[PDB]
Amino acid sequence: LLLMLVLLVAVGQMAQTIYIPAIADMARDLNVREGAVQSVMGAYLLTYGVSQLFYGPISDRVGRRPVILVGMSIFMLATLVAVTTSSLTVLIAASAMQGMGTGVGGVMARTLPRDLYERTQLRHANSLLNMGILVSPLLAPLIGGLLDTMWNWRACYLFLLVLCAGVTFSMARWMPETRPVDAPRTRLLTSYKTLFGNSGFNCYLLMLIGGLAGIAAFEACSGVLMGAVLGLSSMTVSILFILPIPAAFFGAWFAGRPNKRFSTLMWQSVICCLLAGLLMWIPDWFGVMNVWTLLVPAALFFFGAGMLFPLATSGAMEPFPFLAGTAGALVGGLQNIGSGVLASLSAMLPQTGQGSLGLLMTLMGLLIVLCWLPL
Amino acid sequence: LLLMLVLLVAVGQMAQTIYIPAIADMARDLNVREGAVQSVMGAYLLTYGVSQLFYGPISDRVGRRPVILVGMSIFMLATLVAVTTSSLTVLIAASAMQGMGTGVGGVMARTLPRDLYERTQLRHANSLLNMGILVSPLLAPLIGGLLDTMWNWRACYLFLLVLCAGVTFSMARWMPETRPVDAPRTRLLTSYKTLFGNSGFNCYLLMLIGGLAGIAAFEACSGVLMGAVLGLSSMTVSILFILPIPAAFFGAWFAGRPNKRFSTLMWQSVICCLLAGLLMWIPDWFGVMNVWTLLVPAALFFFGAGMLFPLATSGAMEPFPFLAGTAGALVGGLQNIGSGVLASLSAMLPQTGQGSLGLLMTLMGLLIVLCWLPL
Repeated sequence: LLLMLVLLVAVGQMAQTIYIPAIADMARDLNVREGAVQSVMGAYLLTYGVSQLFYGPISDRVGRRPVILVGMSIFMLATLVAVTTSSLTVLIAASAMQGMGTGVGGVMARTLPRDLYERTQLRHANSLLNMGILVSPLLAPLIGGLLDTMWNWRACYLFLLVLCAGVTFSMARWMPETRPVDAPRTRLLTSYKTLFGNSGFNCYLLMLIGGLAGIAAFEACSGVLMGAVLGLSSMTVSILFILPIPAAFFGAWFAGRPNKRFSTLMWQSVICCLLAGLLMWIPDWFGVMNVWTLLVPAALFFFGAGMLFPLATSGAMEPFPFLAGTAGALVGGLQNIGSGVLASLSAMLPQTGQGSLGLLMTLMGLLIVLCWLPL
Repeated sequence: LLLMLVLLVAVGQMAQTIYIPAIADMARDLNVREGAVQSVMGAYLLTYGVSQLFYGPISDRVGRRPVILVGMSIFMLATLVAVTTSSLTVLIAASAMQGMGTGVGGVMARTLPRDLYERTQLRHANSLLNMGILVSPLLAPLIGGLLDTMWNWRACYLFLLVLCAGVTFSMARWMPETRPVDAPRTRLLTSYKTLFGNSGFNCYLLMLIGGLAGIAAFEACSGVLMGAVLGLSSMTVSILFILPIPAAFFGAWFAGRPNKRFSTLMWQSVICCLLAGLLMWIPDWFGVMNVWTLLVPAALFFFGAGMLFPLATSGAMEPFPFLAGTAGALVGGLQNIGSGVLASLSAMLPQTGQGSLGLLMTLMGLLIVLCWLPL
């Protein structure tokens, strides 16, 4: 149980965050410099999005040990060889994705430990702390430990994942079955005046992570792509994953609080303040910090109050397709944003994107704080 | 009555459409080449917008002969002198605006003749034919007649307007009073679920003329700014003003028809087809043609069914502030569109704007054709 999680998730984050610098490294050493890394962040949500959603139906059947760990891992063997020459050739693509793939395993991780929540007063921090912690240190002395962690990433991912496998010895029981007859799709046909209500919260996370996809591009962009800083980009990002998570515990209760939006609101705005605040460090590095913060408590109140109602099918739809969808939108904009960002400097343009989402959450924040009705 | 209109409106369109080429001429001979002419179109809606709206309250008091004709005309004396050196210096600005100012007089023109409508089966073509016709020919042999119509425009505007004055001998009677205590401002607070209804039509003309502001930029842009073609841009645009107007008579009844949107829908889309259709002429020249078409029947069903309900204050708000407002939005985009259109060629970018409004009206078209409820 518990330990099976710690192992599979360990490799999950190891490959995940480590691919952040790894991307930075090889991606800034390939064909499409820095436009691609922004796109890589888009890939982050590509994985998680289709995961929680479609992998949801996949979660209800079988396939954990086989497809999930055994599958993605063997593909990782193809990893360094093909990912050198083909590193450039969309193999920087395959690599990045698979890292977050183990992260998908992490998704299921939050699920079962939630059962453990039913045992007492636990809320979410527990499982997330498990992952978060392993991420921060292991990752830092990983690349930061001895430069290009080629066979090291090979070890971390393979070794930790197969460690899980070797001690997991389980397919996936205690849950339903059939993905082919599970995939959902519906609409606001039933969600009519719910527009006032549901669309209030819709606009919330929808716009939130969407513009945040663009902001993700920014924050994770800054660096000297290989370097200790990028290896430690994996580190720093994770260090902050940890602080905001217990903060997210009380933060879920805060989600109630002036709609956690008050949080997101002021935060993204402050991100911009730091964007033009002090000497290098704090600015965008804090940017990534905040982004993840928002993500967690948001997905917290959303997880429960969303997925348990008939808005289970409609719920999968709201946080997953809606949010992840917005992310995809901004990502596409990025594709042509670079190709059209030719305005050499480019101030107010990308800044309009970043700042937009910040202040966008501002207006949405208070505006939603006002409405309140039961059923 | 009738003749007073024909005179004041005559000068109205003379200065109006003639400023279209005149702009093209001097504007393409000034500081901000061609970005400014696009902006000039934005000025078109600046005038008409604030006119129908705020000039509405102005219409209810007094000021026709004094402020309206006497005022704007004397300002026109300042016209060629200051508008040469200062032509460049925002005097190309003052000139263009004042032309459409006499056009404001035209606004009041559609009003009274509507009373004449109450007399039988008339709908709108009548007054609009008056203006439209005078525009097309007078304008063509105006600039096209003997090149730079300096003192000619002086004559046309001054002479025709003062002709009106000399035979108008009326201030403005048969209507209410007080602008200072007339200016309206309110919101969708009352217009709640009206969102389904009102916002259906809202999106209609809102987006319609907004993107059309950008499209206006395109269509009226093409030319060799002085030239017979531009003088005849005034001509051509007006020639087509005439055809679509009686077409707008039956077109109002068509406004009903699959919501006149079916019209706007297919049309703007076809505008794009011609954009990449045949040899020079037909393309964007047809572009302007269609734009005005849409404008008239739209403002027709809107005029009646809009301005006569409590949505008189709310009505002024919908077609006037809402539509005109959208126009302003696109115009601003234009300001920085040029400054950022530095992508030397610039295909899909401005084309995305043009094409967007076309297809935008497509979706809105059919989508609205479906709803139907009384009260």
